Amino acid sequence: MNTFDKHDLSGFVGKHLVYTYDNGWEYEIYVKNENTLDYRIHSGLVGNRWVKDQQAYIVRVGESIYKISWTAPTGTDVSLIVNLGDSLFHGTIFFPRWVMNNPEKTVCFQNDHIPLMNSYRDAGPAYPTEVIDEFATITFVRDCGANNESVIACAASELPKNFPDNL
Amino acid sequence: MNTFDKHDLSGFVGKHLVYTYDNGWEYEIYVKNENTLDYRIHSGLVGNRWVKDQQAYIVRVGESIYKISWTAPTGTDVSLIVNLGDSLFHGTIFFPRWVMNNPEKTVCFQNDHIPLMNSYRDAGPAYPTEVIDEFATITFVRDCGANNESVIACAASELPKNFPDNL
Repeated sequence: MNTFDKHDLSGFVGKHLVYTYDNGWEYEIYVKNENTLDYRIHSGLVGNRWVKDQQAYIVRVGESIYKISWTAPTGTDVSLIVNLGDSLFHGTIFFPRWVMNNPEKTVCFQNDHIPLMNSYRDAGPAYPTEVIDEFATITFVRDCGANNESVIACAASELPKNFPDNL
Repeated sequence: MNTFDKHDLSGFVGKHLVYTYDNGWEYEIYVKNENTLDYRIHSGLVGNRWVKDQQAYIVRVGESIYKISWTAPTGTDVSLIVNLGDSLFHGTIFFPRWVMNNPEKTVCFQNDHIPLMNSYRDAGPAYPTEVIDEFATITFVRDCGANNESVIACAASELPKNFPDNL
């Protein structure tokens, strides 16, 4: 039994991780503050999609295990587990049916296209929802502090060939 | 490798828990097998709603911590963390707008009304999605074995007055 403050996120805010799911898709997150993340998708169903300033519900569920959940303007729901102590990652993504049908529709810098994402969402089909539930391998972790706009500032296609070895 | 097998669910399958979220809503789950749960809602937004044989995605994310996620015929998405080692529980529920507007429409034994739930889901409005994200206090835990159909078999309103002391 571990005693810890489950409302203290100081062990998680600032974390910058790159990870590959067991379905082969490579993702990247940056925990920007107590209720915000930036993220960047490198490959897979929606490779090259990226997002800044996503509002999220971030909590501590173990001594060194954190959870982060959000809803996207596309209608997608996401809930991730980052177990830093054991270097284990697990993600659940609830995709609307229209995303599964034509995932390229979501591939953009979302911040410049929120009305588009909302329009696609509202047109549907929303259902049936597709649940993607996968462990991932964490391949990179560092601390970039809070509210750092330099961490995720371009699409993955614009990053150096050796990313993140350059870091 | 991890100090535990993340694909081994033997420590979670069969568990029966009752818990109360920090907003006072009381819930109950029974992990029936590796991909199925029954659950029963006692109070809150959708008090007295209950469900059997919900297909779920169940994983181990720490030595004594498990995660269970699913999508409902109503359109709702759920992702729960059960930290047995530290006796910590955290839930995220993504409700469709129509459920927030008329939650009583979902209050039933869902298994008797799946087409109805689908019809409400498809009529919507699906959006905006409302997120309930709360820790809970675990008040009861026991082991009931797998595929035990006696664990959850009535609405909470029909339970004995001293539940779960009778168990």
